[PDB]
Order: sequence, then C-alpha cells, then structure tokens
Amino acid sequence: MVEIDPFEMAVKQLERAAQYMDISEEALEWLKKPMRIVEVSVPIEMDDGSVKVFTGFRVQHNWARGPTKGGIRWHPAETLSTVKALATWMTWKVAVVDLPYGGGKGGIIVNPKELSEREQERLARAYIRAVYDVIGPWTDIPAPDVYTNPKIMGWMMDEYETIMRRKGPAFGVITGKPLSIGGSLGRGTATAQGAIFTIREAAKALGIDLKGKKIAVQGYGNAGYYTAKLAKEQLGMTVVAVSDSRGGIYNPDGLDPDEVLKWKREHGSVKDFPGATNITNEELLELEVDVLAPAAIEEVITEKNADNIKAKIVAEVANGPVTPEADDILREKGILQIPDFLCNAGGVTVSYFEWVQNINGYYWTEEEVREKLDKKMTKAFWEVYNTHKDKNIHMRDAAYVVAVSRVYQAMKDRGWVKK
Repeated sequence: MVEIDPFEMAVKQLERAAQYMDISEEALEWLKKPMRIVEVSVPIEMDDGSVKVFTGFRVQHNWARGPTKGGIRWHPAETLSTVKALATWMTWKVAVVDLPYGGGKGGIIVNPKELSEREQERLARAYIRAVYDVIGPWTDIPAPDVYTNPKIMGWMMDEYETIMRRKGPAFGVITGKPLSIGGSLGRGTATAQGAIFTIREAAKALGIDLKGKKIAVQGYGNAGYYTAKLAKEQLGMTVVAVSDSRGGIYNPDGLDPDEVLKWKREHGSVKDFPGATNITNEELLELEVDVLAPAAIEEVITEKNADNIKAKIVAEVANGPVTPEADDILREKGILQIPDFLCNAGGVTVSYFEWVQNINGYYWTEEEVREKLDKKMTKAFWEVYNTHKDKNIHMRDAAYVVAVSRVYQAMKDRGWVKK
C-alpha cells in the first residue's frame, strides 16, 4: 500500500493549483495526459562485433504555446513514469518566464559509465535516427541533462545534419552545444545569474539596502561558487559562510569566493580554511544572515529547523530544496522564499537564447546576453510576487497560478478547449 509514482505526484500538484484559479473541468483533464509518447528500441553495435538493443523514450507534453523543449536523461533507473513527471514539470517552467515553449523529456535506459567513447557515439547517433520523425528545429528541441554533456549534444546535431540533407536550420535542433559549432556564450554563468537578479529585486520589494548584507550558501558546486562570486562584485553583499559536503566555514568580516577555489582544488574540501570556523550544515541553515540560497540536494530546509531560520530572502536555487511543511512556518515569520522553477529558470532562458541565435544566424556577445536576461527574470518575478499580493497565497502556489494561466489561455485561443 506504499507506492509513490512520480507521474501521479505531478498530477496531484496540478490539482492543487486548480483551486487557486478559475479553470474549467474540460481543460483540467486535458493537461493530465501528454499528447504524444514515443517509446523506441535503439540498437547499437558493441565493441566485439555484437548487437544490443536499448529502450529509448520521447515524451512531448503540450505544444500549445510553441515548440516543446526538454532535456535528455541517460540513467539505468529510468522509467516512463519518471520521464512523464519531468515532462509535465517542464511545461510550468518554460511558461513562468514567458518563453514560447512547451514541455518535454527523453530518456534511454542505459548506464553510461560502462560504455566506451566510441560506443557513446553509436548510441547518441542511433537515438536520433529512431525519433527523427517527432523532433526538429520548430517541433521538439533536446537539451543536456543528467549523464549528458556538451560533447554528446554535438554528435546528435551531426546525425541530424546527415538525415535532413542540410535543408533547414540544423544548429537549432538542439541547445547546449560547444562554442565552435554554434553554441552561445553565458552558459557557464547561466543558472547563477538568474538568482542574482531576483535577489536584487526581492530586496527592492522589501526595501532593503543591500550594500553590506550577509549571505550563507549551502553547497559549493558550479552554482554555489558563481552565486557567491557575483554576490560580492555585482551586488556587494558580505560573503560570510560557504559550505560543501564536508562542512562549513565562518568569517563575520568577509570571504574570498575566488581564493576558496584555489584551496578546494588544492586540498580536498574547504575544510580548515585559514581564518575560518569548521561548523556543520545544520548550524549554517539557522544562522542570522540576510539571505539564504541552497545550492545542494533537495529537502535541506525542513520542518525540523523551520522555526529557527533567521533570514529575509530565501532563494531555492536547487530543484525543490524546501519541504511543503516548511512553507507555512516560513510564511508567517516574515520571510520571502522564491519558487524552485522561478529561481533557477536561467538555465532555460539562456538555453532559449541559443535557439534564437541559431534560427537567425547572428551570434550575440557577452554583453547582449546579460542585458536581455536581465529583463526576463525581472518581469517574471513581478508577475509572481504581485500575484501573491492580490489573492494572498504562498509564493510556491502563486507561481503555479501564473504558469497555468498562460498555457490555458493559449489552449483556449487555439480552439482546443471551448469552455
């Protein structure tokens, strides 16, 4: 009697957002089933001259607003209920920042640490020849995800340029490519620049002077380093405590976010930094700082430490790092938490800015991409926050109101749902 299917969990979080908006009964049952599911058998030839058959998928949820966009997962524990759950989730993520996109996902049941470099070419090309009839530059756009990389996405583009016979924009069939084949700049600081702009406007919303505030960051990945690096130079906040999988440090007078990387590659972790205090992630979450931003695994700020939070703006940079029971405890104390698909939506805004470049054929520089991302994540926050001021719901539920209202209004104008 204990079964948690991922696709049923994505449906239950849609029926929650059906009550905060006036939506008909005929559009509620339209959004609960994806509109085209393809499951193919993908054969490769191995290294010893023998044949295997891996099982691939491709799920396209809802193309009402435009061409669908979604990553590619390579994982041995992939199921169709886990691909469809991220396929529904991709529709409310590309719509909340107002892109002309729909949701999608694709997966292959394989373990990529047991294939050679040549066999990863014969799999990445044979996946394209199986689902070429349901993708394209204006139909369905792949992207990189877990156990894929920019090295592989160049190969899927090459097999598309062989099948299409070069009669159309082939560089726009896939985003997240290398720079010298038709990629875009600003993809290394893509996700972390999204959280900087919304923090800059959330402190504007409270009326806070940001010149000298304090920030604690859980996790020190590529997102955790780039958030703390740009917090000193762009905004000006005093970096006081960063952490990783080992533990956390502490300095109430400032930190170098760049020389820490000089230590972390040299040593094993940021443990025993000179002029620091080795504390845990548990004390780091309940510190007294101005703004918290987790760049770590899910469910870090839970109901067992929700009352002890001393902060003002919470930026959920990860994919759902806050439990639903910790929402109502945080909401009454006077804290403002950013949704999971609103803070890190920069990885979809920058990946959309590549597809505009490849369709036109004119590549922008680092100044033009930073400027046009600055207007997108500013407007998408003041549609979400002002919706929270009108009906007085939590910021997690308030972003679900704006995300479905755009897709339902595009479904009603295309004539699909009359009422």
